[PDB]
Amino acid sequence: MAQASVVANQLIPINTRLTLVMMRSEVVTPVGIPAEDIPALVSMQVNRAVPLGTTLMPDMVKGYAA
Repeated sequence: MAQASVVANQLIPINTRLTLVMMRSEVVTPVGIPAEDIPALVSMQVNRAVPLGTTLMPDMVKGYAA
């Protein structure tokens, strides 16, 4: 496994706009949103509560298409 995904660095409450301290990069399985996309995720809103350590998936971010 070499692809890193975006993983929640703290609990992200439902409907929170993402900030840089909320997102770390980690190689996890299954793969989620590419770690490379963390720039493009700032200020985007999550549509569900994301617990600490959870992989951010495409379907959890409102407006994410990439």
